[PDB]
Amino acid sequence: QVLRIGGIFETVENEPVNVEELAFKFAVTSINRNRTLMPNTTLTYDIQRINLFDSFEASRRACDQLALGVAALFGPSHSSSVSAVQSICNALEVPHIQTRWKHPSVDSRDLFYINLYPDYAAISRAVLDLVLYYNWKTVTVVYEDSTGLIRLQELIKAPSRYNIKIKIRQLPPANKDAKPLLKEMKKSKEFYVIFDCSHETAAEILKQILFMGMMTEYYHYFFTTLDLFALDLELYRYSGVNMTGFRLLNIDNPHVSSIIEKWSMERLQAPPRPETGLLDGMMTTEAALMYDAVYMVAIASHRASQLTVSSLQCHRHKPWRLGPRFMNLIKEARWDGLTGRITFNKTDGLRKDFDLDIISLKEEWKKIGIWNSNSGLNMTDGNRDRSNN
Amino acid sequence: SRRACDQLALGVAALFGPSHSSSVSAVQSICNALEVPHIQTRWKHPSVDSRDLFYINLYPDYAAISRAVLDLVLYYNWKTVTVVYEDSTGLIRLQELIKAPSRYNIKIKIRQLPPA
Repeated sequence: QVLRIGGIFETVENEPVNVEELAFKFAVTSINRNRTLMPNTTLTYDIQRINLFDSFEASRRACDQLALGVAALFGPSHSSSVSAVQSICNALEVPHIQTRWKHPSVDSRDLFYINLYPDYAAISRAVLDLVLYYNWKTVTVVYEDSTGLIRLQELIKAPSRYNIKIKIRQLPPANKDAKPLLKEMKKSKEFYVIFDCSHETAAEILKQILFMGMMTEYYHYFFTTLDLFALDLELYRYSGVNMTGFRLLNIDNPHVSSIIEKWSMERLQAPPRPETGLLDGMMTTEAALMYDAVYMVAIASHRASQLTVSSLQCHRHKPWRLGPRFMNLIKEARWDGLTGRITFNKTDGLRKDFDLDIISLKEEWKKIGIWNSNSGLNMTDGNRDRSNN
Repeated sequence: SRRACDQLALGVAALFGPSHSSSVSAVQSICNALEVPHIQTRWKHPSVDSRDLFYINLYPDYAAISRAVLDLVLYYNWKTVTVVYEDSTGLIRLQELIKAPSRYNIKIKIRQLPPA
């Protein structure tokens, strides 16, 4: 028997396509090569490409795919379509796997909505722990979007129980708006700043800061971004600069290194792709957790029986029998992937027990400490604490 | 959406409601599928990535009331103030209230309510 798995992606088509489709193809091919997962089952898929927006078209493609029928669905990548997608999936008791953060459903938790990505509020506890460790009572935090404040809730309520004073700054959309705010950073002397922003902007934010020349050893810089390796690495200052951040992509265990360098050999064998400043060839978080979700599906299917195709309508409301069984089998699934060990709590399809490795630049790197949701900020290294003649 | 289909088959000039914005997304999906105006009763989260011209909300803007409250608080000139808000959903109306001490020096305190 073979397995049918469905993926719909809404991305711009005036430019070369998204890369996590490539990652999904590599992962499914990889499991098709290895027979240690299922020697009698080979995973198959039909891939459908659509221009972004027009959620009616997303629903139409969902109807097209439901005409055939699969065990799980990937995408859409925008909040508008996923509302109707989850509505119809819940009506059809079809579990839905998604690979990016969306606004959480606090009205009623969908039991068929399963996401693999570390939570904002967990990151908020993490930044609390790191800032308390560095024992700083004056910090200035700036974001560019309404969602960003949700990643910083506990800091916002931090003065309610601490002596901390907070300076909240906002970035208007477009990258030409930071030029003023940096000048007001000149006017009021500050050294302790947090940029809560997507990794898309951090590259040219660093470029602008180095152009103006504010990064020195006077300043302490920290980003909410979860990967510093992917970011542009021009930081080899002999002027002294303090750079700190998180890391989630495991780089030890030479099997993991082998997997990533297979992907790092595959990207380049295809012609060059023009970028914004991000280095092409080192793994991105979303596609990495896509790679992990593929193996979620694989291990889930390793318990299930042979697939049974069904024909239904997207305007009908008759549930399909193996849906509850598959969502249960997903529910008690636990694995070890690139982001670390993944498991799910018994009240939501939200991800838990995230790994957050603190990394700082000093080789112009070094283990400092880790955080987990099952404990606090675990100080692993006491540091060797060099002093020079 | 089945109710929307029923009314569409029957045939009217516009639709009123529903009260909750959860079903409003589906209702607007069908209405602009064939581009018919729909009238909303109260606040709905704006489409902040794509544009709709069919958005009739007769609810006062968050920006208007926020500027009104900033005007009042600056007019009565208290330099030491606290604000209490229901949740993170609460803070969206008074975003700029915590931003105001950039241009000024109000000592603002921030506290969060429980669901109880």
